[PDB]
Amino acid sequence: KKYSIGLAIGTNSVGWAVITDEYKVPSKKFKVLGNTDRHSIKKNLIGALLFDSGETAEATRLKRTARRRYTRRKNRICYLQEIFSNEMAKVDDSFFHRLEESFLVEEDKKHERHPIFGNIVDEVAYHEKYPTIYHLRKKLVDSTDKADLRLIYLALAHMIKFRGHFLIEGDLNPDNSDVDKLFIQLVQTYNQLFEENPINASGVDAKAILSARLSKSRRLENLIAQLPGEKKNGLFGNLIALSLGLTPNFKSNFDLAEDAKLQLSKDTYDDDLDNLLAQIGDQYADLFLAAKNLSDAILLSDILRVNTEITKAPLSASMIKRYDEHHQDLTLLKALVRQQLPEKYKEIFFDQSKNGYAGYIDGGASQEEFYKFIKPILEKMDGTEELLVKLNREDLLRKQRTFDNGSIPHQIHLGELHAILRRQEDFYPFLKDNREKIEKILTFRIPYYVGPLARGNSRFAWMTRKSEETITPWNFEEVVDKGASAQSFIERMTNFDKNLPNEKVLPKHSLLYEYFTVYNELTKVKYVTEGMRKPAFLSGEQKKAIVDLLFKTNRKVTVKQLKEDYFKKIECFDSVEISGVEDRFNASLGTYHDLLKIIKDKDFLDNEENEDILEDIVLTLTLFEDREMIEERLKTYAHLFDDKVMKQLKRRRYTGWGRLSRKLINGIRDKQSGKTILDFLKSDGFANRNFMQLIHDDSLTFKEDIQKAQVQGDSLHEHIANLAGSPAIKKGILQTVKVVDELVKVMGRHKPENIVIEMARKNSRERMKRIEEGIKELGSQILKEHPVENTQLQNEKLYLYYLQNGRDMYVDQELDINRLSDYDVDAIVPQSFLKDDSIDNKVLTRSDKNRGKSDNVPSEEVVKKMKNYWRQLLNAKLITQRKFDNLTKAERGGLSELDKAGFIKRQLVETRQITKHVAQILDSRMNTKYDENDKLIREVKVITLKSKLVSDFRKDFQFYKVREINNYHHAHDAYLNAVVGTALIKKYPKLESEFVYGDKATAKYFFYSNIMNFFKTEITKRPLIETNGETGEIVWDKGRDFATVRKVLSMPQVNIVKKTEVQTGGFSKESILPKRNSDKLIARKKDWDPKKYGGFDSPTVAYSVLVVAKVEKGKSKKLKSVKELLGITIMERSSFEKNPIDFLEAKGYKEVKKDLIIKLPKYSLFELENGRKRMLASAGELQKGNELALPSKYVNFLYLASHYEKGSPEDNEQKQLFVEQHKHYLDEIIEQISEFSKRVILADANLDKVLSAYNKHRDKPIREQAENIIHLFTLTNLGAPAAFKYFDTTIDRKRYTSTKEVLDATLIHQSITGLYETRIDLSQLGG
RNA sequence: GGGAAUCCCUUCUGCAGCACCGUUUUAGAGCUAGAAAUAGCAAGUUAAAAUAAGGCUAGUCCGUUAUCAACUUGAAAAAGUG
DNA sequence: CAATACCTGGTGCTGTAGGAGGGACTCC
DNA sequence: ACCAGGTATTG
Ligand SMILES: [K+]
Ligand SMILES: [K+]
Ligand SMILES: [K+]
Ligand SMILES: [K+]
Ligand SMILES: [K+]
Ligand SMILES: [K+]
Ligand SMILES: [K+]
Ligand SMILES: [K+]
Ligand SMILES: [K+]
Ligand SMILES: [K+]
Ligand SMILES: [K+]
Ligand SMILES: [K+]
Ligand SMILES: [K+]
Ligand SMILES: [Mg+2]
Ligand SMILES: [Mg+2]
Repeated sequence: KKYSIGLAIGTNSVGWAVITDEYKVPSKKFKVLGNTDRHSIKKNLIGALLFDSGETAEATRLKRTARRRYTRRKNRICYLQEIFSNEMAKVDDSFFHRLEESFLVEEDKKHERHPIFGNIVDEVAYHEKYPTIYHLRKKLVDSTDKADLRLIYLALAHMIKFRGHFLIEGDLNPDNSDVDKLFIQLVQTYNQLFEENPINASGVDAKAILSARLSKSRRLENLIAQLPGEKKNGLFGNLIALSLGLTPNFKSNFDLAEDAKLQLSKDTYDDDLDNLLAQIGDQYADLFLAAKNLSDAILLSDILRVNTEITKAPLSASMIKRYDEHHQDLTLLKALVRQQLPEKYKEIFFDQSKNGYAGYIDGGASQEEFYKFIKPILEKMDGTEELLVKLNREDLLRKQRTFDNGSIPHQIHLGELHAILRRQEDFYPFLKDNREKIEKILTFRIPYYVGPLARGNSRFAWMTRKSEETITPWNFEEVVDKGASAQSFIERMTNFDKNLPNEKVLPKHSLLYEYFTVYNELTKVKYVTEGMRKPAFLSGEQKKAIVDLLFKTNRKVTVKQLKEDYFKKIECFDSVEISGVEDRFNASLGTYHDLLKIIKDKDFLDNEENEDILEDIVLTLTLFEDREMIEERLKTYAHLFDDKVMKQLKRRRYTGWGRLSRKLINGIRDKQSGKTILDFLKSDGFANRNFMQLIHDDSLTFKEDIQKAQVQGDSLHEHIANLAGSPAIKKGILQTVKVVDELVKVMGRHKPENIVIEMARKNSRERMKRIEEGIKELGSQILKEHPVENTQLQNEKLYLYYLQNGRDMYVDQELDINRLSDYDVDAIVPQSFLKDDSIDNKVLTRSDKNRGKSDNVPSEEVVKKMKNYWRQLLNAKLITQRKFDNLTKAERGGLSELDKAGFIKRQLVETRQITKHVAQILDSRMNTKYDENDKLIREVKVITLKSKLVSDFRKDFQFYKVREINNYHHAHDAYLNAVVGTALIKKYPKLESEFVYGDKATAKYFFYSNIMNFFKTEITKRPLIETNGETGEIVWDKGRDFATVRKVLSMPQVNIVKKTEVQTGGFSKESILPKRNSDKLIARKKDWDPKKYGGFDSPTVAYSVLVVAKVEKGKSKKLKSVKELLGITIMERSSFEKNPIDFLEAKGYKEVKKDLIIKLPKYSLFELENGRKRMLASAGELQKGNELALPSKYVNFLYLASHYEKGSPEDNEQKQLFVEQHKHYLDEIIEQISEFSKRVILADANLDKVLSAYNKHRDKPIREQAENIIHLFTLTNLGAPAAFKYFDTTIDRKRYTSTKEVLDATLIHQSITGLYETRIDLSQLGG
């Protein structure tokens, strides 16, 4: 018995089919287990497994790290209280106890209900004096009086609990605070550098202009408008824009060639400045430095909006300013509404449901919603002008704890904390002794390279300790081995050398590694001149001279430099032809030039004796990112360099690692030559072997040593998990393997001939970030003129409009937003060649005509017109490098014939790595024996197809698919994959190279474009029967095999199986609901009675459990027999599984039939009467469990009538005539749907509404009626009910809110294919 | 066909370290006329604590990913069954 | 019990290795 | 937004 397997691997489905020699699908009698009167069943060997999407680990990780941070914040507060313990016990022996129980109701409080002072008078007095904590913070910073220890604790604890971010290294307030002073010093530096062209900055209020609550460009324009002979794009204007955070281009200021685009926010600025300082000189370093200082001052003025000379707590002072202006404006606004619009005062200030002030303070109205609600009210009244100004500044009636407080750096809270400590250590000795301890509590962070401070019970931890003792913020440097931990952080993530698996890979920017790369590329260069008979390699001396003259004097070596600065200067060649390199060398000695600029000792870099040292330095610069640790490591070489050079070395850092180890590059030596790999790269006679040739040459010992150096096997699941790909497709892959195992077991452990596999093919925030970055880097204002919300960017044309800066991409013209529907979206490379519909291959233009010819890439004229605009869009990252290269390919010859042939080959031949991994897995599982030559015996051919093959097959032979009808199309795709792949390799066996796993352009283009014509009877004529040319074996009978495919697709019995899964994840909805009298509320803590404290509800059921027992009834507690479904929640699952009987008895059940406990996961299948099926959605809800096997004729009619996806106009007219001749299929389809719904769905109201809706639109165009009949199948689809629209009529979902019936129905346990069943009559349970 | 180093992009998987809000109960004396229901007015911006219940291994650790038909063994892991 | 209608934790930042899609270039 | 299961209100 010979057979093949077809597979369709998706993210939510694995379709499977078994075919025979004649492309038929077998059917078998399968034994049925259980307690029913059915002993066996007929099954077709075709089906599809369905499953919920596999989830990434991201949400779990975010929750885990948030858990850690909550624990550590609690620990900070605990450290502070431990410091305060004894003296607070002297002052108030229950203060911390009152703080701990602040959440409890007075009933459950063991102490007085007023936390700070324990009596109502003192508490009310405190609140009257300090309405916000920031009042107390400012007072404890400024005052000289001894203060109550409890208020000191409250201030310090508030600073420590909410300490602020750590984006800024070093200390703050370094006299970079005043904006006036830094603006004036910038003017000083500018006038020093440009004596002849000075700026009169007198009378310019730099403070108010630069610190204003406005956009960067607006403040730039404001400051420039106060400078007459100055424009915003001049040098001083560019410096001010740099200080404001924009992206100025200093090219035009200095008449440069290199585009000196500078942004202080980017990571490259430090080099971007230095690079710029190369051309203009070092005299301008002070200018850009003053600009950087001014930028710091403006950033601080964003947060501190108060004069810093009246208080040492400007942050708390700014919060108090918020409070005071809120109070004044609230009084004024209340008076306004009292006098003018009194009929609205109650709604504004009493209705929490409304987004007024009441809903803003007491309800759920945010600052934005409150502004939106009150802006028209302020506009409607008189005297609200300053209020509307404050509102449009987003600075009206502000709270202190707000979303934007994320700006506040931790150093400001630290300054306030340090000031309070300095004030109050004069009166409390323990504050003086523990000042730095508290400061350290605030400042200390666990470094990212250290990880969790575990002690052997964390699978995530890598930290190593110097000494075995409890880690605290104060003993961290002594207990934690930061060096070993930071090294393990990297070395656990980095690959070893694959050639030498025990050797660590070199740093990417290692000098030796770059030498290796440069020589490896330079060895394959060839050159010709006039007198030369044949192109020649570069000799060792030639390569060394090129390295010394060009690679060690320029960061990049171009081909022009090679021709002129070497072949002309040294070899005296006026003309030379170069091969092996184009435009410029890819490899370069970048680290060499970095270190040459830093240390300024070329002889030091060139001396081989220092090699090791330099390597180690680069290692330190690559392995570590903490500047203190880098300094500590470089300290061993302090004697070799000046302190200035040592500082500059500290600041330089590298990221990334190579692919080869030092021992491979320059360690192992060929036995006879005694030469390393790099030695051969530098000089190898006239053979000039590169790395690949060197390690594969049988006349050298490199290959032998590599084989010798090679060295536990993964499980199937482990191997699949370690694949690179989405976890969803990995779930699909493992399910595919299990399906194949079961199918082989079905066929009596006989392995198939072939296995044909095909693998299927927030974000608006990403788009808005893309466009913001591109426009601000571009310097455009299209966002000013056209505000847009991230959701709108999901329209393709508008997103393209913004990525193109509102311009045509083929014509140097502006485009109109309001006319986007009149424009075109065009593919850069035509979709007839590259089926690419991403934004990467798409372009918004006024007319696609202006592209040029439609058979190729945009013409040369358009490229010459628009290359500059495209390069600007590329530098703004609004288009990618690939998009730019495809747009500009016409200047490089456009599309060659080889390119089109390759595009069609790509359309047909699968090349994704993950599909190859699936093929390898199946192949290594199926083929395990070796022959006489010890070569693998490939009994099973693993073929991989792309979806376009079977899609075109369906569209060419009218085997159409409609995904909304049911789930049968996955199984049908698997069947068609099996058939098409088997026939394709039977017809052309040589194609086994391309399609089977294991080891002229016009001609190939023609061949691949017409590879599937042997199925056709006439082309653009061919025999009916199609055979193999050499074997003479028949591969396709066009008179009988298409009928076989049609009959297979018409079979109504298809094994659709929904994978039953225990639910995991969160216990319930995260919302912390207010108190409520309901047993649904769940306590957030053991003693927090939800009736008093609120809590959660809506828990997730891990799985239900069938319980057959007795429950007490009535006041008499009489035992009554019951059979019911109990949903074990995810939170209850461990307790239930530890002891099921005790768990159930705690719920109330008595005399539980232990052996009759059935574990029912989600989607458990039950059959009732008339084949009606239900799936377990929960313990108290059901899902639809049946498939609607709509006959093939109705499916094809619906495909054709709805214009689902053309062909010849004669064929189009024939299909149209078929539709119009079979219009009665509409009523027939509605009849099929109605019979199915009355038998199985059981939604009387929805079915009647649907019948009325269909009878209402019977005069509608056939296209529309068919398109909405497509929607109608949501009523009948398998799974959870959902709402659907028939035209404008909306049908809400009918839900099955009871599970009582399945307790007496037939439970069906299905194998992974559903061919093996166990049926349990549940009516025989309970009595 | 498969594979490797380098260059330019683009993207995704795993991990660690942090910040800001939100919510929840309590605290921040509401007043006056009424017996009351209620009416009129005042007021509001802040804090504490929790942020998966919790666990033992007690760490400044772990607690939401992956994996799961039934049945027979078997504590499990596992093998087997049509 | 049925029809119905609501509801559903969110944002921002730093560091890091690896695989893999597209295009070059040299090779096994 | 999604889905789609939990929940209270209504009857
Ligand atoms: K009490
Ligand atoms: K001006
Ligand atoms: K609010
Ligand atoms: K490693
Ligand atoms: K190049
Ligand atoms: K580094
Ligand atoms: K020195
Ligand atoms: K799971
Ligand atoms: K899930
Ligand atoms: K209150
Ligand atoms: K199953
Ligand atoms: K990442
Ligand atoms: K990457
Ligand atoms: Mg906790
Ligand atoms: Mg808060």
